[PDB]
This record gives sequence, C-alpha cells and structure tokens, in this order.
Amino acid sequence: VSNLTVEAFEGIGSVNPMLFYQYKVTGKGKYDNVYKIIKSARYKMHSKNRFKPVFIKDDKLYTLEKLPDIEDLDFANINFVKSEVLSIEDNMSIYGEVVEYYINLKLKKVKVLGKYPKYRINYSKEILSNTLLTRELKDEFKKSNKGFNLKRKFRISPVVNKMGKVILYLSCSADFSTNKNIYEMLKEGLEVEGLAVKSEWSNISGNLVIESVLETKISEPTSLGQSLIDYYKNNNQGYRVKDFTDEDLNANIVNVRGNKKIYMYIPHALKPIITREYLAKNDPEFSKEIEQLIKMNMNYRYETLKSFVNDIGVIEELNNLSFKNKYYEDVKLLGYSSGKIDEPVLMGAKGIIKNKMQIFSNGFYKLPEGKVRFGVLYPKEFDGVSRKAIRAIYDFSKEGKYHGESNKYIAEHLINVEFNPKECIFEGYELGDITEYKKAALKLNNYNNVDFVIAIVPNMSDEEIENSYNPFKKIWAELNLPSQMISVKTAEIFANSRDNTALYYLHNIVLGILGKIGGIPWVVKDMKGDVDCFVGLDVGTREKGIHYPACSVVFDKYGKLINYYKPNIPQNGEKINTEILQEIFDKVLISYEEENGAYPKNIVIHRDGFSREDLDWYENYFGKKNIKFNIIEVKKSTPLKIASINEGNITNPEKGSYILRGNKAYMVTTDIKENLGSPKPLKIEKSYGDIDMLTALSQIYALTQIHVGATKSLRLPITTGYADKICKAIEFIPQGRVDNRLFFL
DNA sequence: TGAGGTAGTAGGTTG
Repeated sequence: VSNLTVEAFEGIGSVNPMLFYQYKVTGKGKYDNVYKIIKSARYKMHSKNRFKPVFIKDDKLYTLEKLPDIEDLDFANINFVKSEVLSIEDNMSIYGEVVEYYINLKLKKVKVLGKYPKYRINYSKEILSNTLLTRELKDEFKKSNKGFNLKRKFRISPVVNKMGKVILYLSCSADFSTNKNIYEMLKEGLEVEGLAVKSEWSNISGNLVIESVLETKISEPTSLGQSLIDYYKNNNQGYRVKDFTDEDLNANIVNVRGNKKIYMYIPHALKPIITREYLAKNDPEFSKEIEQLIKMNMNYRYETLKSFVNDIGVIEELNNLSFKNKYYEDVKLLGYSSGKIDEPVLMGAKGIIKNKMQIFSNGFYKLPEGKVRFGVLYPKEFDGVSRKAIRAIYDFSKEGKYHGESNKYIAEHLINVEFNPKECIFEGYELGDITEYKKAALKLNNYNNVDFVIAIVPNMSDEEIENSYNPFKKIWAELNLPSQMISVKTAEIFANSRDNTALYYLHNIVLGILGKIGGIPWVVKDMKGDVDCFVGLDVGTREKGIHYPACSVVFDKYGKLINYYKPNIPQNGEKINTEILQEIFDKVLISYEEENGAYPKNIVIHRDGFSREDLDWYENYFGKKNIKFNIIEVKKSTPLKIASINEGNITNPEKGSYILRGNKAYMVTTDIKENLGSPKPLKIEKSYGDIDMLTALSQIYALTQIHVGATKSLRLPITTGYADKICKAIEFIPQGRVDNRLFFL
C-alpha cells in the first residue's frame, strides 16, 4: 500500500497562447556570435524594465510587455521587430517561465499583517519567504538578536504540457541571511575577501565569490565608462540609489568573481552567504532554536507547500489557473513508475549473514594478511585511559569486549593482530606546537614493526586544544602507515565502560581498522545482472571540460575486493584528454587480471555529474576491447525528493524504494525517521548500456549497503562515494597510485 | 576525528 509521490502539483486550468513582443539581438562591436551575448542581454533588458520577463531563443527575445526603446550598451543592439503570439508545444520552457513570472506577480502582494510582506521576490527561479511556517503552522518569522534571519528558500519549477496543462514541481529549502551588509562590515573594518557572497539587487547570477576591496571610489569613473551609481541611474535601477549619502560613497567598490569574469558591485548590494555551520559557530543557541526547523520531514515540507500553494491561489491573468492543495496519489499520472526493490542477502567469511551486526560472529570475508602489529600514540595525560581503550580494542579484536570475553556475537581472531603491552609499543605525546606532533609521528616512524598506528586525538569539541588529526594524517600518509585515530571522549567511554554501547563503538572502529588495511568484512552474495566489475567515476573540476581526478574500481560482481587508482596527472596544464581514461581502464583491466586472470565481460560504470560528452570513446574502446558494458550516471545532489504517501498521510519513504522513468530513475537509500528530516534520494540515469534500470538499481542499492568503513549503510553508492572521499583527501594518498588498503575512512 | 544521516549546493550561464 506504500505508494510514492514526488513533491509536485497539478494545475487546475489550462494555459492559452498569448502575444509575445519578440525582440531580435543584433550584434554590436567586437562581440559577434551573439549566442553568448543573449544570456547577458536578457538580464540587461530585464534590468532596464522593473524585472519584466525577458525570454530566450537562439536569436529571439520574447517579452510580455514591450520595452519600446532600443538598447545602447555596447554588447548588442536590440530592436522591436514585430510581435507574434507563439505556439504552445514549441515553447515549453517559455510558458514555464510565464508561469514563473505570474506566480511571482501573484505572490508579490502577499503579507501576514501590515508590515513587510510574506515573501521576497526577485521575479526569478527562487522565492524567499520572509516568515517561516512552523509545526504549529504559525508562520512566526525567526530572528536572532545579532541578525541572522531564517527564511524558507522556495525553488519553484513549473512545467507546462503541450495540451496546455501545467505541472508545478515544487521544492522547499532553508536559507540563512543576516541583516548585516558588506558595506556595513567594511565600516566594521572586517576583511571580507574570499567570502561567498550573494547579491540582492541582482538575481540567479550567483555563487559570486568576492575578490578584493579596492581603492576605487564609486563616484569616480571606472572601467565601465561611468560611476558605479551611474550604472543604475542611467538604467531604471536608480530606485536602489535613493538612500545614499556622501558618507555612504567614500569607502567603496570591491571586486567579485562570477565564474567567468570579475564584477564591480556596490557593497550595499552584496550580502554574505551564511551556512548552517557558520551560524552554528557564531550563534549556537539560535541554531539550537532552529534545529527543529532545518531538519524537515515530509509532513513538515508538505504542510509548508500546502500553505504556499494556498498563498498562490488563482491567477486570473492566466486562464483562471489554480493549483491543487495536495500531492499526487500516483507518479504514473505524472510520468514515472514506482516500486520497492529488495535488498539482497550479504555474506562474509562463514557465509550468508542476517544483518550487518553478526558479521563479527561470522568473521571477515577478506583479510590483508601479514599479521599487522599496531602501535599506539596517546595524549600523555590520558595514560590509563589509553591503556584501557587499547586493551579493549585488542581484546575485542581477538576475543571479546568485556572482561567477559563475549562470543555471543563475536568470533575469535577477527583480525590477525598481535599486541603485547610489554612487547608492542605505545608512546605518549604532549600537547603543543605542531613540530612536537611531527617529532612524535617521526619518532613512531623510527621504530620498526609499527605498521598501522592507532592513535588518540583530543576532541574537536574543545577548540582550544589544536588536536593533531590532520598533521598525524599528513605525516603518516607521507609514509605507508595507515592510521586510525579516536577521540579522548570515546577513550573515556572505553575507560568508563559499563553499558553495551562499547560494543557498538567497537563494531564501528573494528570495521574502520579493517578498512584501513586491505580487508573487506562482508559482500553481496548475488547481484542481479551479469556484470563482472564495478568502476567509479567522480569530478575534479580542475578545468571546466572533461575533468577527471580518480577512479575506484571495485573488483568483482561480489564486490569482494576493491582497487582504487589515482592517476597522478602529468603537470597541471597537460591535457585532460581521455588518454588519461585509457590509462585508467588499462589499469582496471590489468587489475582484474591480477585478481582473476580473465577479462571481465560486463562492467557497469558509475559517473558523477560531469556530462555526457565522451560516450563515443567508451563505445570505441570497449568495442575494440570486445566487452559489453553499461554507463549509469549518479548525481549526488538533487532538489527533488520522494514522499511515501499513505491514504492521506505523508511520511518519509522507507529505504530501497524507487521512482522510475525510462533511463531516469530516483530512489531512496538511507532510512531516516521523522525526527531527523528527509532522505535525500539519488538522481540516477543510464547514459549508455544494455540492462534494464531495475537491475541497475538493485545492484546499486546493494552497493550502497556493503561498505567497509562503518556499521550502517550510506546514501551514496560505494563507487562514486568512495571516489569522492578519495577526491576529498588529495594530500592523503600514499603516492604509489594503487593500494588494496583504504586510508580514507 | 565511532560511523552514518541530515541540512546546506542549480541545472549545462547572465556588469
């Protein structure tokens, strides 16, 4: 009965064709090939009007209400040339943006009381609500005494239908904004360079990372041929310059990058972005207040968007268009298909397991071998604490958790290690300069038989402790010494241990120390399809082209072993060409040859958000390598979210259920109860391959289940998740480019 | 950093 529905809405009416004052871009100056010029000229025309909507074709610029003037800026000349009512089916995104603009106009006049209104409107894709609906539906706007307003960011996405119907894909998010501005913080004498900055005079052209405060005066002429206020006064945006004084224009223009070119903004227009973590740092109790409000389950999001579409109401400008007040009872009416895939059984050493708990009763599937002997590096003021902790770790690693060496859930000799406190070494470090931690790690290196240090770091809770996790990782990753550090907090847990949370921590940390060496605890008994090998692909963005940093080729259909290969790129400036990918898959093939001796017949490849530009290379190469294969894209961050729908109630979806359109699939992987928010599902589509998507989803969900670094499962698959975690710890690769051991846990 | 969730990120680019 568990039916599923994405966060979207049905339009009641049907839109009509309407007359469009179409404009043609004509090139001006040395900016020929105007296809790049249109994207700026839209916002330019949208700025010369008071955000009247300007639309995009390859040379045609459609507008509901005419800007009768020609334009004078040097990029293009734009003319009136005669209007025409457009078609419906040819203009899908066009009428979608029509629905966007009229939802903007309708919600511009919405308030809760006689004050600043309910929503803040940029006539754009995103909608900010000035107030915020709570679980008691009271719409109380949230505000700290130090600023830092909490607002809902609504990303609407209407799509029209060729029969005139419209579907409103609707998404709700949280936004953190202060009242303090960049001009105000520059009056504060605070250096703001490198801060991620959004602008509020402008629109969606964001992620505008700031560059440098200049000597440059606003009132004096700049590179743009005018004063920076004259940028707005000569346009119709002079209304934003009707609160300035002589003092308000002394200390002035900052530079800011917009992914293509530096800009010059008024600092008044610029505002800092605020993360969850920036607010939690600066104002922790306000974050404690809004902690209930940031995490949103499907009931809360659904009530939010109920109130939102009730605020929308009807649009009498359009053909009496209104939306429904609830989600769909089916995605098949939307154009998807649903279901819940099983999770296949897993297996370790002894055989098929029932859960990820009893793997320690049933032994680890893969062990690196060589009887690693761990050494320990501890803070000197926690000596007996460290002794009890490592004693617990080693005794659970061989016999059991308590003094009562439990075999109710634990088998003997789960990892071949030897630790005599008399023989094997454990040495202390005192807190201080980073040079001391380096001397301690190097002193550890001076001994022999110290393979796989297990150290103890102070807490990240106490900020005034300068805990040496990162220097220990750097020095021990310079060597081939895998590491596993623990907090002094969990060290006190191991010391003051009477309940049975200690076994949970020990399950967790033993999976960690197994993963740091080349050992695999449990793998899949049976996949569905006939794939032989798994290859993971991430993004690097070293250049905005075909950029690719690192691969993690999971060996078998079992997943029974895992290789990762970091192609140490020839010096940066060398081409990012698929010759790199040739090296990658040759390494993959020889790796599968060392593991099996036979060529893998079928390989699925999981790529990240770097686009579908080079499928033909994989085609030609694997055709010459005579091997059928699959390529399935995994996008880790999607705005779209899936809600399990009962009779009328809206719960979070149970894990392992999917939403499927032909070669575009959504599914949920994690299990999140209602107290912790929403599950962020996966965006999954097959670029090229042969298998049905159900087999791919079953394989990739069992591939989210098996994992080497933790007890409970993950959101990401093993492939792109492990590749991305390698892509995080770039300075932490032991530079040999290929290891069976996984440092990055 | 016991581990994992969440939340945060814009759609092929816009002084």
